[PDB]
Amino acid sequence: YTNLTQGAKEHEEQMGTFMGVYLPCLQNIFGVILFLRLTWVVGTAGVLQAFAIVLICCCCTMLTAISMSAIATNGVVPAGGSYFMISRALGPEFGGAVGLCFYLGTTFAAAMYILGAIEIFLVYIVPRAAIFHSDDALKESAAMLNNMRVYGTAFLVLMVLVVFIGVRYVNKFASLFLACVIVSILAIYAGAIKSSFAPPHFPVCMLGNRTLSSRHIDVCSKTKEINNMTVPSKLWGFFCNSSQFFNATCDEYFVHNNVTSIQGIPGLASGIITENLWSNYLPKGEIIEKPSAKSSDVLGSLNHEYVLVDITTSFTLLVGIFFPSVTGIMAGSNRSGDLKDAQKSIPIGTILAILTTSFVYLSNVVLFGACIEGVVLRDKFGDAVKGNLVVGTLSWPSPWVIVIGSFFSTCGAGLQSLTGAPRLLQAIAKDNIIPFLRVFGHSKANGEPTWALLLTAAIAELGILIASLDLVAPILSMFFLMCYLFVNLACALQTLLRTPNWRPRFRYYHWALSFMGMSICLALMFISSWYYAIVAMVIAGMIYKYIEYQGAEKEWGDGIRGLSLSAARFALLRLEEGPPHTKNWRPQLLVLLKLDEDLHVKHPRLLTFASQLKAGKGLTIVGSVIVGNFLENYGEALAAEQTIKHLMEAEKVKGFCQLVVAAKLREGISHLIQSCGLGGMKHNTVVMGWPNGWRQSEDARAWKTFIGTVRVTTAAHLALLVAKNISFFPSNVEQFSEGNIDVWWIVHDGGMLMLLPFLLKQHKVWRKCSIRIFTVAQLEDNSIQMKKDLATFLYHLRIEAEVEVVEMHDSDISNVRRMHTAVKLNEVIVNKSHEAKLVLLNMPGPPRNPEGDENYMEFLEVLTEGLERVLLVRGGGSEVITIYS
Amino acid sequence: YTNLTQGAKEHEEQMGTFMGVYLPCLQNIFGVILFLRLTWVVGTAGVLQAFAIVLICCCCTMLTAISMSAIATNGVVPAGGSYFMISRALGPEFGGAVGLCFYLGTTFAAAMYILGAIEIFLVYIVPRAAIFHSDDALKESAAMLNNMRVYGTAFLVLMVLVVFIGVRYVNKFASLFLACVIVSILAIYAGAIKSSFAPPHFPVCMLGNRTLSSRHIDVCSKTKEINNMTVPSKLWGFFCNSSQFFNATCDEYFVHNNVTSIQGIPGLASGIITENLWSNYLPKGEIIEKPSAKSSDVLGSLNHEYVLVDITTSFTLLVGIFFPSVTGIMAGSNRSGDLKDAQKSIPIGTILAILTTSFVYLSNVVLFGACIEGVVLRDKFGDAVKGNLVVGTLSWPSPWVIVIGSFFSTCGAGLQSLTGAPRLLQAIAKDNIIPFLRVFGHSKANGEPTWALLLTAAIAELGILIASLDLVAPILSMFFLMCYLFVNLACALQTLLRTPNWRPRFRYYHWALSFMGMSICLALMFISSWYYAIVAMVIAGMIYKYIEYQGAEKEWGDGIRGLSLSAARFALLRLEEGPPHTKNWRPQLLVLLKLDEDLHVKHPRLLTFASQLKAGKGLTIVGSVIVGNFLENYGEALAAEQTIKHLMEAEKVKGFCQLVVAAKLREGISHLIQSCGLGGMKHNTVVMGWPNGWRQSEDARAWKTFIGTVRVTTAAHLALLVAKNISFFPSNVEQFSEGNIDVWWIVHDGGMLMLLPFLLKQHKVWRKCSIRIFTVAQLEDNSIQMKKDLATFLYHLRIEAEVEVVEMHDSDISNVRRMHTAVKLNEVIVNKSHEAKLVLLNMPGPPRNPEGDENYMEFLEVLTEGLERVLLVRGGGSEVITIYS
Ligand SMILES: *[C@@H]1O[C@H](CO)[C@@H](O[C@@H]2O[C@H](CO)[C@@H](O)[C@H](O)[C@H]2NC(C)=O)[C@H](O)[C@H]1NC(C)=O
Ligand SMILES: *[C@@H]1O[C@H](CO)[C@@H](O[C@@H]2O[C@H](CO)[C@@H](O)[C@H](O)[C@H]2NC(C)=O)[C@H](O)[C@H]1NC(C)=O
Ligand SMILES: *[C@@H]1O[C@H](CO)[C@@H](O[C@@H]2O[C@H](CO)[C@@H](O)[C@H](O)[C@H]2NC(C)=O)[C@H](O)[C@H]1NC(C)=O
Ligand SMILES: *[C@@H]1O[C@H](CO)[C@@H](O[C@@H]2O[C@H](CO)[C@@H](O)[C@H](O)[C@H]2NC(C)=O)[C@H](O)[C@H]1NC(C)=O
Ligand SMILES: CCCC[C@]1(C2CCCC2)Cc2cc(OCC(=O)O)c(Cl)c(Cl)c2C1=O
Ligand SMILES: CCCC[C@]1(C2CCCC2)Cc2cc(OCC(=O)O)c(Cl)c(Cl)c2C1=O
Ligand SMILES: *[C@@H]1O[C@H](CO)[C@@H](O)[C@H](O)[C@H]1NC(C)=O
Ligand SMILES: *[C@@H]1O[C@H](CO)[C@@H](O)[C@H](O)[C@H]1NC(C)=O
Ligand SMILES: *[C@@H]1O[C@H](CO)[C@@H](O)[C@H](O)[C@H]1NC(C)=O
Ligand SMILES: *[C@@H]1O[C@H](CO)[C@@H](O)[C@H](O)[C@H]1NC(C)=O
Ligand SMILES: [Cl-]
Ligand SMILES: [Cl-]
Ligand SMILES: [Cl-]
Ligand SMILES: [Cl-]
Ligand SMILES: [K+]
Ligand SMILES: [K+]
Repeated sequence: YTNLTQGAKEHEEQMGTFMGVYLPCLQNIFGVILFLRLTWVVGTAGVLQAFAIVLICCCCTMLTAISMSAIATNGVVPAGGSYFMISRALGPEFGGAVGLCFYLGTTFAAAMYILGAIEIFLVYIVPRAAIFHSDDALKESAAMLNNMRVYGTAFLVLMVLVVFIGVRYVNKFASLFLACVIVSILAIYAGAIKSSFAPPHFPVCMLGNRTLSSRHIDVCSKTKEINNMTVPSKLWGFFCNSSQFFNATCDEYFVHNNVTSIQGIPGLASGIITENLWSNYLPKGEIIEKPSAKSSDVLGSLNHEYVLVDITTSFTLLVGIFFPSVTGIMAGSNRSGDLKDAQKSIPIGTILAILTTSFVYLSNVVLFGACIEGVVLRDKFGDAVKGNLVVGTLSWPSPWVIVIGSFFSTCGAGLQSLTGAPRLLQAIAKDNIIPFLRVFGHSKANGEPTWALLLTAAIAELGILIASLDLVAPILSMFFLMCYLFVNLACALQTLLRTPNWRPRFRYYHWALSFMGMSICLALMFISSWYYAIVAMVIAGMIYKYIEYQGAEKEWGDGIRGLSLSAARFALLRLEEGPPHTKNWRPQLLVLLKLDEDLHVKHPRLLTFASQLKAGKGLTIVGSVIVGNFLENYGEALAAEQTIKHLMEAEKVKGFCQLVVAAKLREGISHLIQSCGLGGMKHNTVVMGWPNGWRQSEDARAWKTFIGTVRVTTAAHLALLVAKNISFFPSNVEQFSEGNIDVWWIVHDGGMLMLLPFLLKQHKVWRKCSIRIFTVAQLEDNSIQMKKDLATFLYHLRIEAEVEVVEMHDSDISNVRRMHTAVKLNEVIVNKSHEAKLVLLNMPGPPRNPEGDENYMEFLEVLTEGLERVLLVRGGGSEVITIYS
Repeated sequence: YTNLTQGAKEHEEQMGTFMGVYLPCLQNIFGVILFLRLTWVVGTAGVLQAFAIVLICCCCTMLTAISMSAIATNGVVPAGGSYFMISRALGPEFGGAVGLCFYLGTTFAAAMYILGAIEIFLVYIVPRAAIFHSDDALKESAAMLNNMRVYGTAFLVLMVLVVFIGVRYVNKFASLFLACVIVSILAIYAGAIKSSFAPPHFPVCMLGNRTLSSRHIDVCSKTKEINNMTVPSKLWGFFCNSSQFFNATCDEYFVHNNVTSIQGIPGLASGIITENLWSNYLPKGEIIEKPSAKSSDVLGSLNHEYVLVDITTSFTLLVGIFFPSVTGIMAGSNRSGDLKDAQKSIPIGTILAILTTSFVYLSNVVLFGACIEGVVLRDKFGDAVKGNLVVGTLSWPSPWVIVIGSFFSTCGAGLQSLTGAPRLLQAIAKDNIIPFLRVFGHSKANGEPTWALLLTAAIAELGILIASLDLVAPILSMFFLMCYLFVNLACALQTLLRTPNWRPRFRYYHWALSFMGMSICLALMFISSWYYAIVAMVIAGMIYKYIEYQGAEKEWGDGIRGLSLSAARFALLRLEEGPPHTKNWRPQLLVLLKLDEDLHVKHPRLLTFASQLKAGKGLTIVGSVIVGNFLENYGEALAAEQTIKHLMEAEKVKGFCQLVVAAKLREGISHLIQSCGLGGMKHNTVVMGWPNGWRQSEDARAWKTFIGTVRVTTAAHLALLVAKNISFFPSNVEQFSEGNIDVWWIVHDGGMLMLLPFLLKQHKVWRKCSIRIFTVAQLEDNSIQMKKDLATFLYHLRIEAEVEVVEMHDSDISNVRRMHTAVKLNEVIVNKSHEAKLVLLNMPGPPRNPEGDENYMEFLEVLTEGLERVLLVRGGGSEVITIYS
């Protein structure tokens, strides 16, 4: 049946939902707190707050189980247990630091089960085998703690021995460890229902209003008839001198107040639940008393026969003591390779097991408060009911059914933790994620860890030397809550950031359920201590960074450099989806720099102007071509790249250089335009300079390369920016004191001609200029309506530019008519935009047949004649600008 | 002299270190806690713990000043105050959420200064102008708090009026606000030194061991001689009935215990400091008593004439009350545009001002405990010294010097906060980083915020309605500590991550000083409340994300997509430094895929084998060439990219596709080899397939393109991997059950031929194979020594491969001799490495002159004849492999 874990030895190498997931999860959730501490949790805090403590802890594990269901429906559910399932779904660095704190929680749970078994042994079975039976004095805790230290060490030593020499017999005894749990739960239900008509007889002796210990007491009368003569009782001797001394010198409060006997279990049909609703938080050392019991109001001495409060108690202390009961939800995955359909079995079996154990916990809170007297619930170790378990007194056939049933339930839960946690630590020693843990993978002939079992014994001996189960249980509650924190955090983080292999195929999963489970784990950690919560999450964060540094060191070769290569890769893969065209166009530049012979930059002011356009943000790529043969020019291309990078730092350009050696200049330019960047991170716009001296020099190749670049750019659906007289453009230390920036918008590309002066004006050079926008009007439309349609187009974006509509005349808006509509258009622009520091206007497209490339180059010379600084702007076709920054 | 801030109106538009930085910083650090609360902080906690409270708070601001010095030595120190200096050095998202919490700390400081002035008014000047002079009853705090609410509202309303109508007169009164501080400090020093030989006379009336209030008491005798007849005193009437009633019915403790009078200031030359060393933490309501004073031991009633403890006190409550005294260190930067050398003045003036104020605070802790009686220090409001300030009683000329001097010191500090914080909120309304704060930039004719001043009045009225200065002072201590947190955090984070424009030009700056200042700010926040510390750092974190989302929305066009483009840009710029060649070689692939006509992939098993080599990690780029003209083939290149991306997902390749249209196939291949990636994130290795059918088909272009790619690859200093018979390579669902991987290492590229089977073996397909390594031995060396030199070369890296040295014979290690040393070498390989599932061997280089390209292609055909799956490996020249993962 195998409620034990797999771990390694089966990751390198039949069951359904019920016997493969549901019953192994149920066995590991049920345990010692239900039988040894839960009546005391209803005794303190009342029924109403103990119902809230159980409900808060159960909602935390249920949300964590939904995140665990999303992990089991991601990949193919590997055959190694829960550690291999979490590590392959959340990657490394979340497999580690979940596996390490689940390991520490299992190692400290094994100490809590061994201490829980020594308590059922030393109380309730043989209160005679105590080594330190000390003097009858004020130290009743110092001799009890040294009794648990000696017996709990010897119990742990014999239990490491069973894990070593025979673990196959721990496997096949799983069916009777589960049967001891189930018949103990069914005995509590049977004996609570029977108390509606036949309650058991367990009397409690009360002296006035105070609860007396029922040990060392034969009769609760203080009178003690024997045979028609009244010798006073043994209870008389504890509050006076010797038992023949009816004469005098009695204790106060005792001379007053009569001695009565109440029922410890009134049953389900009485109204004792109305007395058990509210809380009884008391400091350590106060007498346990009950309301509706009569008491004078005197003040006597403090006897040794009273039942006192064990420790000081609060709401947050009771949360950390109940919480190890709801853990054990990773048990549904530790038989992963032996399931038929593990993708379907693990969510169904785990979630149903949470609903079963939470019903048993929530219905026991109501049944303890409705059947048991409150002064019996409010003392552990059962001094008021003469040394019985309080939950044992409620069960029908005998209290010995629960005492023997919970002794073997706790002996098997400790044996389960002491095989599981070495098998987990050995599986983290492999995958080589933490290299100094290498020695703890030292498997024997058939799995069987050797040095990992020795380390779990020494850490669990820390939690044996720390005795008192009420102190160990908050320590392992912190480790399990920190384990459930990182699972809930990593599940919601990978679906919000679209981690490449994360796609949970499980309905009723949402990221807001994992975030909600992450918030409850944090709240339960900080109400416990908060300064062990700050330290543990700092230590777990440095473990996250240590595994991430080691993973980057063997993925990229270097640790520190590999952390930037991994961050760049994840961000670039996130962009590879398919809506890349933002409805807010921003120019991402590809700057084309020509090189002359001796390999110097011809026009370095293109880099200055590109730095004023981007202002240190966005993407900028500088592209260049060396004409020649690459097999002979690789050393000349490496030194030419250091020249451009030295020049980019001088002109305050923060970007990338891409240089190529090509046999033709036109071929290397066209390949830079279509292949710069790495997918998503690519250019929007090509920037180049005007070919100055194209007409008068020589052979038609300098100005025909220019037309070929305009054609390649618009075929690629990219934007183009051509700067004319780039040697007259200002440097970075010039700063015009006044001036204009004139935009001549002509029926096309309006969104790009208005964004570009607004972007350029927030640089220091162009800061004090004013934007003027001009349109041309032809007779076959109205001029006034077109103006305020443009004023409203600017006023909602607070660009602050002034608008003029230029009324044109007999004109056209052949070839001699194109050189007549460019002469007329030039004299309108120069009449208004001479002395204007920058002019922006549309450039028209090249002709269809490359026959008219010299008529096109003469068109652009005549149109831009007489202007000092011109930027010709051409849109790519799809540039939607909605928000002007 | 101008101790006021600049803010905006001077960022869009003479002083040295002493008058420009040092004196404005000194004025804003000194204030109300020194004169109104510091004697009570030495009264409680003793001298020794109050010396530690002052030292802890002063070390926090000194480390923050060193981080502030690194900010002032980064850029050019802009002319707008401290907000513009922090925003340009730490970027946005740290300028905001520092400016917002510095704004809230200044707004709540203005309420603390107004409440501090009403206390010096209502006590100590006129205890007659109280509106709610209530009944002489148990409510002495409820009527005092409503007196501060009415006067503090009217004081705030008149003080917003002065900021509005005339602020130039607040500027020019700065020299006399500073003079009131300095002569009050010099009066405390003069009167403490004089008490060594001439102490002042301030008596304290004690009834036994208890401190009596000296108000309403004329004589401290209880006897009251007048003229030879003894009418009992007024002190007799407070502990009895009427003042003529020497008869009977006196109060207990009073009938006993005599009435004595002690000196409130014994002076510096006495030994009163030995009584003031230790702490006096008491709950609210207990009588202030002194040791070494005689008292019977009775138990009387609690009178109204005793001096009681004001509130319950602890160490952490006293840290939050002292801490607003050490703030004000941003004052040294608020005159940034008016300095000659602000880069040198701001570190020198700020750090020296911390040393001056911390000396005054640390030497006042010692002088208060050495000159003042402890029961006078332990009560605020001066009931034991008949209504004087306790620090006023120590000053020489009069107590009225400190009472008037600290009244104007606190009236000017409140006026300074109520002009500074509106000028800060108006400067955050500009830069447009938080768009819903747009209305608070509403400057008047000369700066002068209008709606920002109205918002500072309403938030400071929250801290007036919360009266009791001891409650407001922890609230603004949280905002200033959270301001100093993010400055210390952002300073250490940008120098550890190498933010592009962060280079602090200031010696005695280290990142570990900013991290140390970050740790002290966190500790002082969490010992205060911890649940207002968790909430405030969550709110400040969402403000960081809101500004980062808005900055990415206007830098890239889209908010969510722009966050990945910014993360990729910062990581890629971090790699652009200059040691790119890691001494641990890892293959980063550039996969060359040939396309046939109809634009299908010819050899799709290259993608399968590349996915088995990388196993989902690292960088992989798929490169391809369409032969043709790009102006007609841009639509055929867009559909061919969707075919390859659909195929990459089918073969489990996580990487990038780069496709280019070129006029020649050889030209587009050479440009893909030298220009794929974006700088740092680029390929190490070229992977291509063998040209199957090169001999028998047709014209020599299919196998001459292959030799040209081998030449371009080694000229680029890249590694090469050629796969032969790639159609016989296994798919991703094949998984060999047993087999070998044979490595034939021949005097070259040994580190690459041993890393590649080790990387391939951790994929599921090649998992169950065993690695065999073969070397060849020639006669002119020894064979046994070469074997264990190779065994040791593997055993330290636990590769687990077996080694054989193959003894060769008469051989060579022309052209007919190269085709004879390849026939002999082939028959050794096929004799051992047939039936071997993969063979790896070196390929030799192409010949110098492209004349022997067919002799080279025939050499590689003869050498690899008879083997099913071959990988030919050639190193680039610089591949150092030290750690084998
Ligand atoms: C308290 O009362 C008992 C009962 O009378 C006393 O016991 C008697 O003691 C006297 C002398 O000590 C004997 O002569 C009697 O025989 C005793 N009574 C019985 C019934 O045996 C006892 O001594 C008294 N104690 C005190 C301190 O007075
Ligand atoms: C319990 O103590 C009370 C007194 O403290 C005893 O009560 C008196 O008993 C008589 C008759 O039994 C009543 O009439 C009185 O009213 C009772 N007194 C009070 C104050 O109620 C009573 O005897 C003691 N109990 C026993 C069993 O003896
Ligand atoms: C307490 O003592 C004083 C002093 O003797 C009492 O005052 C006297 O009162 C009587 C009558 O009340 C007068 O005749 C005397 O003349 C008073 N003495 C003086 C000196 O005038 C006072 O009455 C006493 N009080 C009590 C309550 O006894
Ligand atoms: C203070 O109270 C004490 C007693 O509580 C008074 O002291 C007695 O005075 C005489 C002489 O003055 C001494 O011999 C005694 O030793 C004192 N008693 C004690 C207990 O010390 C004393 O008179 C009171 N003070 C004044 C000023 O009257
Ligand atoms: C604030 C982070 C402190 C820890 C640190 C590593 C992480 C493993 C041990 C220390 C330091 C560091 C340096 C980096 O690069 C610095 C450059 O470029 O020189 C990068 Cl990218 C990163 Cl993520 C990191 C880190 O997280
Ligand atoms: C863990 C909390 C995350 C909050 C979130 C923003 C932040 C303000 C609004 C939500 C969400 C988010 C989504 C991303 O991309 C997701 C894709 O690609 O679909 C990226 Cl890159 C980033 Cl940094 C982020 C964020 O920080
Ligand atoms: C008490 O003792 C016996 C009963 O065991 C009885 O015979 C005897 O008479 C009783 N004593 C008195 C005084 O009634
Ligand atoms: C009980 O009686 C004995 C008789 O010797 C006496 O010494 C003792 O003090 C008594 N007990 C009390 C508490 O007085
Ligand atoms: C007290 O009063 C005067 C002093 O003012 C003095 O003459 C008179 O004698 C004194 N009384 C006694 C009893 O000494
Ligand atoms: C004081 O004397 C008056 C005389 O009438 C008396 O009523 C009052 O109770 C006395 N004071 C005390 C506290 O007894
Ligand atoms: Cl349990
Ligand atoms: Cl668990
Ligand atoms: Cl101060
Ligand atoms: Cl400050
Ligand atoms: K459990
Ligand atoms: K201050």
